[PDB]
Amino acid sequence: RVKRVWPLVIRTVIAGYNLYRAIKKK
Repeated sequence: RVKRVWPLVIRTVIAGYNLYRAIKKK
């Protein structure tokens, strides 16, 4: 598998829909 593709791209989707939405959905 890949080790690092998008450094900032993902950080946006993750920091915008994976920082609270994802966490809370543990």
